[PDB]
Amino acid sequence: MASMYNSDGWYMGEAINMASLNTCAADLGKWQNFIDDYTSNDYYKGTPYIDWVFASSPKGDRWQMNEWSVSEMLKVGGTYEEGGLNCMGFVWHAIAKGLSVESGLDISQTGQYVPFSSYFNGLGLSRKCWATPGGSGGWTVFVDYYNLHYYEFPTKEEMLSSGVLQKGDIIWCVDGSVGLGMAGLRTIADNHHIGIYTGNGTSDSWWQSGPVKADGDLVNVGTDVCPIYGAAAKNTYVVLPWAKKA
Repeated sequence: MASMYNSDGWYMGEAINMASLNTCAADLGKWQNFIDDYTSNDYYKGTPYIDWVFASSPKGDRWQMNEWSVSEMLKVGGTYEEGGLNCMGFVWHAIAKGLSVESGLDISQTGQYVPFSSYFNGLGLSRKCWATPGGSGGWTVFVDYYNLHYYEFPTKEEMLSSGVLQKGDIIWCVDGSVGLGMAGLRTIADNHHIGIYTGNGTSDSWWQSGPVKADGDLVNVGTDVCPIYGAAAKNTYVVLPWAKKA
């Protein structure tokens, strides 16, 4: 069976709850309902995928188009009409927005409880993402800080046959040009890719901004539900479960 690393630690929902100082419940069912609703409406779908790591402005919240960030957004294909997203920026926004819907708090507050990049805060925009009290940030820092439960899979087939995945889990595709599994994710790389699982436990389905057609294809890109395709040609997988499974 699949061995869970950091087995005595915390699930993603629990970690977010802690980061929020118990202001956000991060309930699995509500997150799943949010995913169903916001994959179907016109808030995210259709937002251009753009090659700026800090892009986090979906069609429904085109916020970076109305601050100094607009210049960087425009260079890489962001638009005033539909905004623009990159992969981590999308997952950050989706989680933050879900927490805002659940709690009634403004997304500007809930985004502070969700990891993104350790350099997003230093960029100097109006919104901030999670950081440690010491000022570090990003996904592997979050995993280590909260001792997050995680799984590693060398193949997509192993992941999808493991019985571990639930809708709402976070999946990282780890660029096989820099490493395998979690160790690979700790290494700076061109093409690690993140998304939110939307399948039934065995189906190949996730919600992401990035490749929608094939592993390694960065021409055919968008913000949508699609199979789990990496930005890299070769991938292994890290799963950060949202909550304990049924």
